[PDB]
Amino acid sequence: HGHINDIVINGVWYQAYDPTTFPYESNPPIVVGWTAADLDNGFVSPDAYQNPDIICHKNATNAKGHASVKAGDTILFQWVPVPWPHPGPIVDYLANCNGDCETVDKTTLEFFKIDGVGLLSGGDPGTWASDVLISNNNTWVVKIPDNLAPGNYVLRHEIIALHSAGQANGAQNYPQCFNIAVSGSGSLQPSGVLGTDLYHATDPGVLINIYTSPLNYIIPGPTVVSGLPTSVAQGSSAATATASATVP
Ligand SMILES: *[C@@H]1O[C@H](CO)[C@@H](O)[C@H](O)[C@H]1NC(C)=O
Ligand SMILES: *[C@@H]1O[C@H](CO)[C@@H](O)[C@H](O)[C@H]1NC(C)=O
Ligand SMILES: *[C@H]1O[C@H](CO)[C@@H](O)[C@H](O)[C@@H]1O
Ligand SMILES: *[C@H]1O[C@H](CO)[C@@H](O)[C@H](O)[C@@H]1O
Ligand SMILES: *[C@H]1O[C@H](CO)[C@@H](O)[C@H](O)[C@@H]1O
Ligand SMILES: *[C@H]1O[C@H](CO)[C@@H](O)[C@H](O)[C@@H]1O
Ligand SMILES: *[C@H]1O[C@H](CO)[C@@H](O)[C@H](O)[C@@H]1O
Ligand SMILES: *[C@H]1O[C@H](CO)[C@@H](O)[C@H](O)[C@@H]1O
Ligand SMILES: *[C@H]1O[C@H](CO)[C@@H](O)[C@H](O)[C@@H]1O
Ligand SMILES: *[C@H]1O[C@H](CO)[C@@H](O)[C@H](O)[C@@H]1O
Ligand SMILES: *[C@H]1O[C@H](CO)[C@@H](O)[C@H](O)[C@@H]1O
Ligand SMILES: *[C@H]1O[C@H](CO)[C@@H](O)[C@H](O)[C@@H]1O
Ligand SMILES: *[C@H]1O[C@H](CO)[C@@H](O)[C@H](O)[C@@H]1O
Ligand SMILES: *[C@H]1O[C@H](CO)[C@@H](O)[C@H](O)[C@@H]1O
Ligand SMILES: *[C@H]1O[C@H](CO)[C@@H](O)[C@H](O)[C@@H]1O
Ligand SMILES: *[C@H]1O[C@H](CO)[C@@H](O)[C@H](O)[C@@H]1O
Ligand SMILES: *[C@H]1O[C@H](CO)[C@@H](O)[C@H](O)[C@@H]1O
Ligand SMILES: [Cu+2]
Repeated sequence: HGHINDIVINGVWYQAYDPTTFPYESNPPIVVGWTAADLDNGFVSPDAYQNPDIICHKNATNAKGHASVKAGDTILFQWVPVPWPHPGPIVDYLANCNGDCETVDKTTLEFFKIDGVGLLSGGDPGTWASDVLISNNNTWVVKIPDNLAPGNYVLRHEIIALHSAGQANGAQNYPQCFNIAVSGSGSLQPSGVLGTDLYHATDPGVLINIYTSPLNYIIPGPTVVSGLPTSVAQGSSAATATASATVP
């Protein structure tokens, strides 16, 4: 259980959507994170993998502004509370909004995977991407590909928790969506997968007992786009300035 508090893009801090705070406010701010109904810091289960909730979390509605970034920039995700409690993989996707992300229909977004880390070593439980996130003060770093075509994209970051995944419907997915506007020199525009086609309840990395050794792990979802590292070097860094979500 947790949620993202902020993202830091080359040192520039943005307030994320806070489902533990904003729903209680009269007039919550416009932010780069989508509005969602994870007030309990909870998850989407496999029985909702074919439901709109898996796209950007429960009942999600579009963030009403965006963060402008350059292709090649790195984005740090800050999860709270510290520490994240569960073992599992971490993945990141982009989907072109084909227009403003503030008004895109989320059910049309076709996600391509830009990073994904699973089981790093061992078993029962082993060391996972989540352990790296915990070590780095509850952060994960993704790089927007240097050659990504200019456009507006939803960035879908997700931790999957596997401590209860040995049973049907036991995996727990924690997607978090953000609006970005990307500038750059490249033309990369990878083939994506609809959110409700990403995962199935019987996938080998979804229905899995991690309390066994030796252990292997197939990260769910499509391949990381060719030519991208499956992760860039992890490590937390501080923000040096703050910005607000830019409205169209
Ligand atoms: C999501 O929306 C549905 C439809 O209105 C509602 O019944 C449900 O309570 C909402 N979920 C949460 C967690 O608020
Ligand atoms: C670790 O991250 C949490 C959540 O953002 C923050 O409250 C805390 O100050 C961070 N630790 C340091 C040393 O910055
Ligand atoms: C510090 O470094 C991290 C890792 O590159 C960035 O994500 C962050 O925005 C800041 O520049
Ligand atoms: C490009 O590749 C993706 C899978 O990675 C497909 O979902 C898409 O239809 C296209 O063939
Ligand atoms: C996944 O499921 C959704 C319905 O929840 C469809 O809109 C989508 O095309 C895909 O089949
Ligand atoms: C797990 O197995 C089911 C069939 O039992 C498939 O539909 C699913 O795509 C996954 O391969
Ligand atoms: C638990 O399951 C793993 C397979 O993931 C085996 O390698 C191990 O021997 C035990 O049966
Ligand atoms: C889990 O434990 C098994 C015991 O055989 C090891 O082989 C494996 O490398 C992992 O540590
Ligand atoms: C991941 O990589 C495979 C092979 O390059 C593609 O077919 C897929 O569409 C995704 O980019
Ligand atoms: C995947 O495909 C790309 C594009 O051809 C290569 O750059 C990469 O080395 C891998 O074969
Ligand atoms: C992403 O995945 C690849 C292939 O499993 C690793 O080699 C890389 O270090 C990262 O974990
Ligand atoms: C991306 O990050 C993962 C987790 O630290 C590493 O295992 C990988 O080699 C790459 O640096
Ligand atoms: C990651 O951790 C560092 C401290 O090591 C913080 O400065 C940063 O804000 C993030 O929480
Ligand atoms: C604060 O300073 C850092 C390091 O100079 C920058 O990365 C950031 O964009 C802001 O200017
Ligand atoms: C801008 O303000 C944010 C919070 O609004 C900080 O976290 C950041 O360090 C900078 O002072
Ligand atoms: C940019 O705009 C947002 C929304 O009004 C503020 O939360 C932020 O402090 C800055 O003024
Ligand atoms: C939204 O986009 C504007 C540029 O159009 C930036 O100035 C702002 O910091 C935010 O990223
Ligand atoms: Cu939890």
